[PDB]
Amino acid sequence: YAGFIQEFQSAIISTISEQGIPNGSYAPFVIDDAKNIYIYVSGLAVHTKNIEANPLVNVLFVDDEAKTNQIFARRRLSFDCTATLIERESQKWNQVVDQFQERFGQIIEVLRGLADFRIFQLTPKEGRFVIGFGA
Amino acid sequence: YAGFIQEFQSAIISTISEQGIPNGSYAPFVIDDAKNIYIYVSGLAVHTKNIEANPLVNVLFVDDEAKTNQIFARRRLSFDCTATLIERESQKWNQVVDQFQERFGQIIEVLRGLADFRIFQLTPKEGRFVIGFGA
Repeated sequence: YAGFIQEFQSAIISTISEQGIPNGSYAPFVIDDAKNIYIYVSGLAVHTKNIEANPLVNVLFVDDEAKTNQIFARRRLSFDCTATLIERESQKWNQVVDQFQERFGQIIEVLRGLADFRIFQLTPKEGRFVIGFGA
Repeated sequence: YAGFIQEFQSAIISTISEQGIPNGSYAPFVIDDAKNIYIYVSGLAVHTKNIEANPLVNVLFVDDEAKTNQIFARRRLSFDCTATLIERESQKWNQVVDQFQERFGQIIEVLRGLADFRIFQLTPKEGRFVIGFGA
């Protein structure tokens, strides 16, 4: 399944607002040498405001529909995670953003310079991988 | 919305458990003539148990990664919804499951006959469509 994660540029992230309203969105991600997952997200996003209020996040890697012949058997991996804010421009933050820039290119140069985008580490507690039919 | 939604077999659904734990998963869907949205889901699924406890669901339609040139601009549409259970084998239930069978084929024949899958109607209360860059 780490093979599976490598197929993706982004993760689906499910979060909860201060008022208890669930949200689904997506965020580009990287995984470091120690196999930690990080997302890079806008301060304007509902997902980010949710995470700032409630650190619980479900991370889902699900096959594109184009890859899926039987819709009830969509290959997918999901983790229950806890988010932690990595302090802007710490050495760790710059190392992580460097990995984003390596994956995603010039937009990361712009964002890291001009925008207050957040790096969140998503630490997983439990995962589940479904190939074929699974509820 | 309707043109974009027509491109999808399924929706990403984000829910919350009784204990406050978010989940992201997916479910095949239909939209009827009156433009209402429905999911057909297993009684075994975390998403189903969460909906049974907490009838709030975010519904996300997000372009496949394969179709996306710039990962920070994945075309997408999402709705904040409430869920209601459509009573099994009611006229409405049979009409909706017929639509499922028209979309998805023989697997629905099997499930409708043998499995205690639920039909939830998801009524949108707020929505947002993002093409290009948006948080």
